[PDB]
Amino acid sequence: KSVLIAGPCVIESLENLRSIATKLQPLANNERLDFYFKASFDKANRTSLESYRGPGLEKGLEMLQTIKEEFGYKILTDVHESYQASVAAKVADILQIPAFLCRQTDLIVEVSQTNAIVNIKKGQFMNPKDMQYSVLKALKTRDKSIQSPTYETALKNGVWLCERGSSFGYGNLVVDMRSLKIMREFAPVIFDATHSVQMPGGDSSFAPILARAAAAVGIDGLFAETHVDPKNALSDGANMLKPDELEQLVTDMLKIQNLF
Amino acid sequence: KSVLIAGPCVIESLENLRSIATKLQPLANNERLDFYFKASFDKANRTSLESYRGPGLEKGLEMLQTIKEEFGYKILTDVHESYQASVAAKVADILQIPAFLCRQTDLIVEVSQTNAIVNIKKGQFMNPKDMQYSVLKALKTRDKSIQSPTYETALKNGVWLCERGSSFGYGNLVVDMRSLKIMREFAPVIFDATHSVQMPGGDSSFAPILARAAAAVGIDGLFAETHVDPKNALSDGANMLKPDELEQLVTDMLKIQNLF
Repeated sequence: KSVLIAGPCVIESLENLRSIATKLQPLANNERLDFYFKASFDKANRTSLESYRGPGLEKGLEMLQTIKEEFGYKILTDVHESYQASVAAKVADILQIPAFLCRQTDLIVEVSQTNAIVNIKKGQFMNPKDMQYSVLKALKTRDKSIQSPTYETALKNGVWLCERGSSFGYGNLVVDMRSLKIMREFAPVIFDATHSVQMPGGDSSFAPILARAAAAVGIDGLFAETHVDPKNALSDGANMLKPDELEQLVTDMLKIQNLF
Repeated sequence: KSVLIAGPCVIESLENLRSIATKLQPLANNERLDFYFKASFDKANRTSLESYRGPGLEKGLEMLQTIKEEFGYKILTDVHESYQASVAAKVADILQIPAFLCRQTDLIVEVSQTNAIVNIKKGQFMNPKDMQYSVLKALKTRDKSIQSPTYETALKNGVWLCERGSSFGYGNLVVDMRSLKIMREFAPVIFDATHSVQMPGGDSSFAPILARAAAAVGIDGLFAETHVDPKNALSDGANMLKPDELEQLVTDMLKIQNLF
């Protein structure tokens, strides 16, 4: 199975979560996919003090648990701070470490101490080669005998890497497709199609093109933020896909992967 | 008065702290400087699980306080979590936000609620124009009537920006000297001479030259990691200046600043 992680940027309300969960039911039911439903309980990095932050740890977790029970979905959420991981892991099947915390050893350790799959997002500032050290920190936490991070050992112990592009001047990200190959020597690689676009004069219309490229290089899965009505989303409305758009991207991924 | 922040990367021992504090005394007594002694109580992005981490918040702050009492030095320390801000500001005159956390709202808020000067390091992934939003979060916490960050308002309310370079391909930082000018419209600017040098060849030799360039452009201060014996430093050794090397550098920057 190829992994598909999909859902809204942030938890906006239980009824929006149900609405997107419903629209994702077809992808969730697809035999070729290992599906996880995603939603952040807090947006720590917003541009303004007034910006919507999410329901927070306790309330957001209750809502995601509701989705898990009503739709039967496995759950992914991100953690930003100490003492969140153990609480979140009771609900979340995957715990994601955000790109800017990708070298934060205490957080890597804390998450790897839970039963969750660890998804480590590559910082836009990182050499892909250097992500091996983040993987090894997680692997040593689960199995102290491990000395070298490799794909099979990382797969076995539930430690994955996620590509979201690299800084390219100011306010531009580029996806170095070579990074998918380099990183996959260390761990299963998920491609983040929605946060890897940013261009001066950002534009989600590139997300499908990058996803197709990525699938052709070789990836273990796809991460894409999706929302039933992006123009009325509370965060990242410009980059998020509608469910129909996501379905096209996934269809193309599967057709490419079925060649190789 | 130009600001000088200097000290070891991490607190190694009380004896090491006193040794470096002693050696910095000529600089601390320089009439032309507003001097702050720096040391980190934890290193969170260390490459290895076994790598030295520091004494931790409680013991770290005790040690910094001993230096303040024994040498009469103002103190800078970095915080990584919101709960640290309150207690650290009882000892530290400046609280620095790490570069990788420069967009973290809750952290910026909690630090700005203290009486400390706030020094916000610019992430190597940021457009310098976008640092105005971090400054504004800090300023609105100190004075809700502020709508836009400017140098004078930031100076008045103890909010500064710190340049540490920008990512330039893999494993390389470049200092865009234009960023010093751009950021100084929003807040006073400190140049970090020692964290902004990295070069993909296999270095501290460039710290002096970048510091002179920054002084010529126009800065409010210098930040530099310094250690009595770099090759025996717990972190890292290759980056830090010896006290004598720092003294020559500060001498050149003051000479340059006196021209303009």
